[PDB]
Amino acid sequence: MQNRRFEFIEWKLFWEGALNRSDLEETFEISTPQTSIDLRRYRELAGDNIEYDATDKTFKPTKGMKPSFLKVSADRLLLQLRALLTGALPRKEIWFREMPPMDMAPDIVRNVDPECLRLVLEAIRLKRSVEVRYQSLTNSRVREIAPHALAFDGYRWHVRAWACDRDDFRDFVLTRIDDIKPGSLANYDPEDDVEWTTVVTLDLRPHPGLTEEQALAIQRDYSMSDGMRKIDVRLSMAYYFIMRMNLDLEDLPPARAQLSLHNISDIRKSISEAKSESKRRIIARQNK
Amino acid sequence: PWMQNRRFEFIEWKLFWEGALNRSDLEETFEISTPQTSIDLRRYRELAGDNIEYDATDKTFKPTKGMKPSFLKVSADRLLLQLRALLTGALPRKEIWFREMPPMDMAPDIVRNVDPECLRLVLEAIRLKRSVEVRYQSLTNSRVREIAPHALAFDGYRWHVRAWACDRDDFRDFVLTRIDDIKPGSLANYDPEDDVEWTTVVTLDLRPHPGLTEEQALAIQRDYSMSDGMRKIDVRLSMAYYFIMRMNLDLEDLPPARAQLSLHNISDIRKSISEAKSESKRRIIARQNK
Repeated sequence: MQNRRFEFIEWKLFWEGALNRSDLEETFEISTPQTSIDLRRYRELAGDNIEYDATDKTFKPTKGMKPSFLKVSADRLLLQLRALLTGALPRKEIWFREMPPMDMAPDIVRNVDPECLRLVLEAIRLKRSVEVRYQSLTNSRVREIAPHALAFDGYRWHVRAWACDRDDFRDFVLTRIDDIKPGSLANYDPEDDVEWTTVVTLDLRPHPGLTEEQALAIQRDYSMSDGMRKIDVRLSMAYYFIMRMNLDLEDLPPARAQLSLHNISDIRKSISEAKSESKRRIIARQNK
Repeated sequence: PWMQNRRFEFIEWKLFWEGALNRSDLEETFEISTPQTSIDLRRYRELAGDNIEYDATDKTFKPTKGMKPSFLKVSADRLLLQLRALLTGALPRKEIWFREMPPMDMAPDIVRNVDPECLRLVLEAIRLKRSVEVRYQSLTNSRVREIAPHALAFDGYRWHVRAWACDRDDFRDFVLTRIDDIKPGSLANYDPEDDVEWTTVVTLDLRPHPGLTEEQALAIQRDYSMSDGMRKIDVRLSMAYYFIMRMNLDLEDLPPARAQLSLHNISDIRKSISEAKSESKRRIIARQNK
C-alpha cells in the first residue's frame, strides 16, 4: 500500500511536475501524519528525486529525477485515459489533478442485451450450446451454436463458436443474435479450431508507393525497425485486421493505405489450410 | 453502510453473470470474516428474498428462480468495455469479478513506444498553455516547428495532439509518434475556442450502404444498432475526418459488403468542415491584429 503511495508521489512529480501533501491525503484516504511519514520515508529511499519548494509549499521533482518506484510509461498512461473515456476506468483511478482536454472516436456498436450476453457467457463456461435466431449477411435462420471464446475486432464483438449444423468453427456477431435460448450438449473440442489457435506474424511495411518522406512518417507512427513491424495475431483475428486496415484493397492510393502486408498471400493460404486442418481434426475426433 | 451495498451488488453480479456465488468469494474479494459473510447472506436474502439456494456439491449458492437484480444495474456494454480495458492492460484482473475469465482476444494495437519524455513535454505545454518547438515528421515533410498544444485526440488507432501551429497561423492535429525532438517554448497568444473545427460537433447520418441486399442490410442495421434505418452519431468536425477515413465512407467504389455503411450527409459534413476552417482563420486574424 505504501509503495503504491510512493509510485503516486513519483507519478505526480513526473507527469504533473508538483506534489502536495493534500494530493496523498485526498487520493489515498491517509492522514496528514501518515502523509508526513510517507514523504519522509520516500525521501529517505529515493534520495534527491523530490524537493520541497517553500515558495509554492509543494514538493517538486529534482532535475535528476530517476523514478525508483514508478515504471514511467507513456503507453500505459495513454491506454489508461482511453479506459476512462469509455467509462471502463473511473476518474478516481486517474492521478491527474487537472485532466488534459481530450476526445476519442465514438464507438458505434453498443446496446448489447444483458440476458443475451448472460446466456452466451453461460454456454462458454459450461461448454454448452445455445439456440439462436441469427441474422447472417446471407440469411436469417434459427441455429444451434456452441460458443468457446469472445473476440473484439476493434468495432464489434463476435462470438467464436462451433456451428452445430455444419461441424465447423465460425464467428457470430453478438449484435446479430436476435433470439437466444439455452441449448443441448455439443460434442466438440476447442483445440480443433485451428483457425483460432494458430498465431501468425503480420509483416507490415510502408506502402511501396510511398515516398521516403511518406515512408519515414509511417515507419515512426508504427515503430518500424528495419522498415517493418511484425505483429503476431490469431488467424481468426488476422482476417478482421486485414479487412479493417483495407490491406485487401490493392488499388488504394498510397496515402490511404500507408501500410502494405508483405506476406498477405501466406496469411490467406494459412487461413485456407487452418480450415482444412480443423476439418481433419474434427473428423478424427468424431471417429474416435 | 455503502460498504455493504458494494457487497450486495457483488452478490448479484456473481449470481447473474456467473450463475453461482461461493462463500469464499465475499471473503476473498472483500477480505471479510465468515461471521460477516453470514450477516451479508442473511441480509441479502432478507432484502432480495429467497431467490437463491445453496449447493453442497459445488460449494456454491445458485439461483433457483429468475434473476431480479435489485442493487446491480446489469449492463453488458459496461462489462464488455471493462473486458476491453483488461485486454489492453488499462484495468487489472483483480478488478474484474469473474472467477474464471472467458476465453477472449482482441485486435492488436500497432502504434506504441511513445517517448515518455515527449508526452511529458506535450502535457506540460497543454497545461501551461505554452508553446514547444518540435521536430515533426509530417506526411509532407519533416521540419522543426513551434506548436501550441491545447488537447489530445485518439482517432481509434493513434494519439494525436490538437495544437496551434504558430507559423501556419492555424489549428491542426499532430501525430504524437511523429514528434522526434521537442523543446519547451514560451506562452503563445491563442484561444482553444478559435479552433471551431474542435469546438463544432456534428451529427453523422450513417445508413446501410444502399447496395446491400435486404438480408445484408438487416444484419448491418442490427450490428450498428440503427433505428429507423439510420444511425446518428455526434462527433467533432476535426474528428469526423478521421472517422470518415477509418470507416471508408469516402470510398465510393467499395463493394457494399466491405463498406457496410454509407454517410448520407457527407456533403454537409464536408461543407461544415470548410466553413469552420475558413472562419477559424478569420478569427485568428482578428487576434493577430491585436
